[PDB]
Amino acid sequence: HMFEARLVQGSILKKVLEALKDLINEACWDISSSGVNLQSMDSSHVSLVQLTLRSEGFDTYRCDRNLAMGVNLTSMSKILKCAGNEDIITLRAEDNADTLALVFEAPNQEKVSDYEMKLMDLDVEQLGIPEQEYSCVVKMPSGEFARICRDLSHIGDAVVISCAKDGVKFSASGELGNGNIKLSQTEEEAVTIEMNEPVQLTFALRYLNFFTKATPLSSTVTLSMSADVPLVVEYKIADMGHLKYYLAPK
Amino acid sequence: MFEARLVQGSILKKVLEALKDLINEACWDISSSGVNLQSMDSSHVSLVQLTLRSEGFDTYRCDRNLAMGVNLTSMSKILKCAGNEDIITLRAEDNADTLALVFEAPNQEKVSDYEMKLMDLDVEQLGIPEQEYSCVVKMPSGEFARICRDLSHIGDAVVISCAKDGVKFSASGELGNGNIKLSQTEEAVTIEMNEPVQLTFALRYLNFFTKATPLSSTVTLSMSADVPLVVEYKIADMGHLKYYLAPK
Amino acid sequence: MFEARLVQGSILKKVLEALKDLINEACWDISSSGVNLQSMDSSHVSLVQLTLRSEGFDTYRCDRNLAMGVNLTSMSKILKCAGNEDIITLRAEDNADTLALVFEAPNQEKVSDYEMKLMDLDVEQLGIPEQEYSCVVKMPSGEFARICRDLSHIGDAVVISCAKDGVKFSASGELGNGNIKLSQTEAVTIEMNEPVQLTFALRYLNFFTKATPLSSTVTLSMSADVPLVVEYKIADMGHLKYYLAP
DNA sequence: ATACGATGGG
DNA sequence: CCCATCGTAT
Repeated sequence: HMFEARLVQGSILKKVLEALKDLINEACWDISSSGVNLQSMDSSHVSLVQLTLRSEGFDTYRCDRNLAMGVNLTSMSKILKCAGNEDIITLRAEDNADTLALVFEAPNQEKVSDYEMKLMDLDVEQLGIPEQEYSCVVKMPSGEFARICRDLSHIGDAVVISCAKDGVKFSASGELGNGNIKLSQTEEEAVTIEMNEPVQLTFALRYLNFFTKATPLSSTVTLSMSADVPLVVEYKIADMGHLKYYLAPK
Repeated sequence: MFEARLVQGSILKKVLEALKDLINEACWDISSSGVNLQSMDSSHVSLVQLTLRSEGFDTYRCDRNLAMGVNLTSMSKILKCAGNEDIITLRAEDNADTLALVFEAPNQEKVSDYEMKLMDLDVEQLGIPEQEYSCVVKMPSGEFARICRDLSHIGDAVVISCAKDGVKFSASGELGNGNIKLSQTEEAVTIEMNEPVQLTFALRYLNFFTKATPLSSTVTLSMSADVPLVVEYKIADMGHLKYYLAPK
Repeated sequence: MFEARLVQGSILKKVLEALKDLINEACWDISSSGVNLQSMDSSHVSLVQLTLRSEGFDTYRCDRNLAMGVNLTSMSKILKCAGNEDIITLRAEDNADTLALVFEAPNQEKVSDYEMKLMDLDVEQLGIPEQEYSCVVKMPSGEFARICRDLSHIGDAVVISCAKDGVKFSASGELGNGNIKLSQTEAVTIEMNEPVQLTFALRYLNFFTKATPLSSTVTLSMSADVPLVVEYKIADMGHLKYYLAP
């Protein structure tokens, strides 16, 4: 018995690994019928990323037994750089032994590449992210959000996000002076705030600017905040699932 | 208060890109006629002079003349947080030692506000009189930038020789000797010459000057014996940027 | 004097990009038939052979044969001062040690003139005589460049295996094993008399693929116990061949 | 941290 | 064929 998943849009998988490799190097892929789930904290335990790819998003998905694949994300991103952006990527793992096979098929079907990747024995054991609801939920174009985080990183190392019914404000402050970006509430080009209470948290731009490498996956990003609680930045992945990143304040 | 609104914020970004490599600190001389800036490079080899007329701005209010001392490095960094289509507004209030930059998104949902510490600085030069020059070459700026880049791969100095018909640029080094000869033709070369001239300049400086290239599709070289070269970039309905380089 | 005018100067810029990484010094063999150049890499693993026929030039005059010794690094730097649409003219006078390059702008206002110091260097890489090979693979050059780049991320050597239907490229290292299998098919063409399996160093193949801009195809010719020939044809002038020993 | 060249995309 | 972005090299 074996795991095998075929993905006609191989570029999603290349984008997902770009969005993770800077933050994590090693992660356990939790493969099952429901699909692929991945959850890891950054080397420093400051942030946690959680990937969901549903079975239905794949063109073909067979999972005979659940597996816990430990994968070096650096290696896998390297192996994915040998996939053309228009290739059909297929992942295959046989329930015994320790190797993931990647197969990149050329649309023409004259070139077929076949990589075998050494898995890791990494003993993940990771917590439960429950459903939860937050004081302010900002929804905004991801490129705007990326740009905001890049700009303010030129002023300071920390950004102070302040949210109110009408608008969210991002601020940084350093040797050059102070910056202050104030978004107001407005195929995905407008800002939307759903807020129950107001909130003002401060985060490190270094981490937010890792999160924004997910930007190619999604035209929108969702920020959820509540006091003394990690920020959730979420990128929906087409009709497959999501990528969330949690960052603790201060 | 001083306040100037500029709908084409990308000019101001470009102006600061063209200066920051050459100067780090400069006193903006703000008045009703407009903004003037004039300053030598760190080594006093070259002098740059910026003119932005009041009428080039979309709004310009100058209650009292000021001398704003601004760190160009800091201001360029702050301008990198402006989108190329943003409306930039500069605002400085009598008394305060802080320049406000405000970048407004065309959509008008995102508005950025930066506040920049000013420096205490005085309007560091007067000079650069009106004169008429022996040879005035007018040429596509990208051609001129390319010429200065190419010859910098041969030598450290370029010898510019001008005659009625044409100007010639030459350099010489370890690899050999290069020689670009332009003939008289914002896509063509034009020479207005009263006398001929042959001056030698350092390419290191000319290659700073060419960072102004984005401001203008043409550049004007004015030359006369024993006198600094003027390289001028006219700015889209606002004014100019001139750089003076002494021969050698 | 020697004098050759080339309306498509970008070929000569490309030819020097394709050689400078592999060789730094080479003797240009100028003659009536045209320009020939032949030289081994610094470590004598590989030999490159350039052919530019007299008929490919827009003008070609060679009064007597010369052996111009040229620093390819210097000449590439000088060629970087040529616009991609310029007319390049090479001129050498029999008893001078200087090559003149002249770049004319299509407009003909901008004319650049460079003079380049020649070197006094011998000439013999012994070349390779023409032969017929067991497997000849013909394929898009950018595919071949990509293949060589990809597998260089897995291993340092590639094992090229050819059969009537298809060729396979394989590499193997710390990350694991890769394996690209092309089938005969813009398109891949195999002419094979016998099957062939040789192993080459990717370090070298990846220098060879700097010729890629010269040609939309590349030809690999192989036979046992004999160097691989990778050939790039040059637009109506000739070719660039690189031989790598297994 | 900054400035230039080379590359890929439009 | 030009530009902008990345990567490098100072």
